[PDB]
Amino acid sequence: HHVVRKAVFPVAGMGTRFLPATKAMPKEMLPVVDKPLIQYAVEEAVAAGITDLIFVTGRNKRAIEDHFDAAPELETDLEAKGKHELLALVRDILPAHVNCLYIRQSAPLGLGHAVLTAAPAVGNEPFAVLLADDLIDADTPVLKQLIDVAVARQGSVLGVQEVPREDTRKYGIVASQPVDARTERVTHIVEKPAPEQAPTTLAVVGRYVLEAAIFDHLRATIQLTDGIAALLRERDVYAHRYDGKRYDCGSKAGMFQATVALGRKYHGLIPE
Amino acid sequence: HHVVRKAVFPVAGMGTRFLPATKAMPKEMLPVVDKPLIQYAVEEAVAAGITDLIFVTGRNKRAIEDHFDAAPELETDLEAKGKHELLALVRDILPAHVNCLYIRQSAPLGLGHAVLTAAPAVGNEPFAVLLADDLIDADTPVLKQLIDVAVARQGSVLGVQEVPREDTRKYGIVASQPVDARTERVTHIVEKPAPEQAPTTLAVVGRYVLEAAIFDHLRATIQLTDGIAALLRERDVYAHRYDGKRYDCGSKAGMFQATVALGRKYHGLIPE
Ligand SMILES: O=c1ccn([C@@H]2O[C@H](COP(=O)(O)OP(=O)(O)OP(=O)(O)O)[C@@H](O)[C@H]2O)c(=O)[nH]1
Ligand SMILES: O=c1ccn([C@@H]2O[C@H](COP(=O)(O)OP(=O)(O)OP(=O)(O)O)[C@@H](O)[C@H]2O)c(=O)[nH]1
Ligand SMILES: [Mg+2]
Ligand SMILES: [Mg+2]
Ligand SMILES: [Mg+2]
Ligand SMILES: [Mg+2]
Repeated sequence: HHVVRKAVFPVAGMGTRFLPATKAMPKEMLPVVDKPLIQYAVEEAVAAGITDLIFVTGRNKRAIEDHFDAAPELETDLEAKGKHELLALVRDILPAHVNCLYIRQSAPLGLGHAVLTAAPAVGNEPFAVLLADDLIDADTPVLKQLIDVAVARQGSVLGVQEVPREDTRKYGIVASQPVDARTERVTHIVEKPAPEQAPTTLAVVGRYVLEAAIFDHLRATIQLTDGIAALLRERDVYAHRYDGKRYDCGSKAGMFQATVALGRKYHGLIPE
Repeated sequence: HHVVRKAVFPVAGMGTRFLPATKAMPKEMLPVVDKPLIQYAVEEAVAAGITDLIFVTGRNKRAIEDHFDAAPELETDLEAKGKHELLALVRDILPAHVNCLYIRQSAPLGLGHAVLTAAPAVGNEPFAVLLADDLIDADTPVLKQLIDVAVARQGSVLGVQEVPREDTRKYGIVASQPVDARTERVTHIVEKPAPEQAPTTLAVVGRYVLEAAIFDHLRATIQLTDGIAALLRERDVYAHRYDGKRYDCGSKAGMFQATVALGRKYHGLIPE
């Protein structure tokens, strides 16, 4: 009985691909229009049934915690001016059945180290990992799509998307074999292959459902990719081509396209 | 001998027109592409000859201070990975002839109270005021244009822009008389007039050069507009229609247009 109720948000990194905006502000707090990247990722997890949110964070990232906590002085200001609609955007941003906890990563030693850092809070359960700089706009939350596959197949699941072959140098690419239309069994993961040498055009994105067996593989490993490759030998790992549109907001170019696209879709904002 | 060397940046406000992005992050830190609003405003002041930067700030706004201070852990990370170009975006963001100081505003009691809060650091000098949510893209820094007028005429100067008459309800509008092509003498300021009743279509923007005489008028006043109206009786106040394009980034709509426009101009980013 596979139950995924915990989601890990690695948010301890330095955000260097987005300077100077991120000199003194977490990349995860940068807004797509009027909402931080981390809020979209959290809402997706909650919408997929996650109840326990685990942030692996750092000294200079208090804004992330403060964003999901009460802000009493602001809530007092809004009540005082009678702006009760705004009060609802701020108060109880998370529903009452969800809880958050935070863990300091010693140093920014990698995504793999960040995942390993969450092990005491996760225990032996399977768990989700979401990278907030991958903003996904989907009719059905992408993490829900991935969890459903992981439960049905009793294995780990990597969210993948089709990319142009000429761009494979930018991603981790799975070598995999189809099992059904959207789901493939992973046999290898290759970091940043040449286009002509890429085994598939399926790039790993920042959405994972992982069995707790991953933790031991990361202690011998610092790269989550290498941990996953080790796991492949013991346990089943699948890739799932999810339905949705990803924007890579780790850099200004994808952030900009997300701003334009969700600007139009959700806000009625159109380039003048 | 009129010398404007000090600029005041009111940055203590709650940013409520941009929630939830600003729940736990200052509005002034929100980026236009890859740079915070406050950095554009500061760069404009420095480019106009300002040497003394005065921030009127609040408890939850440490990111602003941290942005203009050294970030040693980040500078160590960038040197360690040999990324010396990025090191230049972060280290000495301000030239060596400029200095910053910070003053806590007791509570967010208004722009007029914020200006008055800076009085001990300003002394009897004329001084600039810039509101970072007014992002101005100009060939010649707008504050320089305003200072030049203030020195030449030995009076205070309000930056104004022509707005559509149907939008006058959104702004403070000067009643004024032309003295030369871009410069007018102010006789009244009317807050948010009906279009058919607006005295002109010249709206005050977030750029001021003010004589120290303003401070006494704000102690009897909490609205900078009312302080300026009092000053008009004693001293000369001019409005200057500056050359430049303003974006009102206090809200998502103008921020979005700034993102599109400066995205294209400075970053090569074009809506897909
Ligand atoms: O040591 C680390 C490294 C990375 N991460 C987290 O892994 C995710 C994916 O890592 P990214 O490479 O997308 O983000 P980054 O902040 O490390 O970016 P750069 O400086 O390299 O430009 C991000 O959400 C990051 O916060 C950690 O939590 N800890
Ligand atoms: O008490 C105050 C009020 C305003 N200000 C500063 O005055 C400038 C113009 O004030 P704005 O109205 O543009 O900003 P705000 O943050 O007050 O916004 P809302 O909550 O009303 O949406 C902003 O730069 C603000 O920081 C202060 O410094 N202190
Ligand atoms: Mg990284
Ligand atoms: Mg990334
Ligand atoms: Mg205000
Ligand atoms: Mg404003």
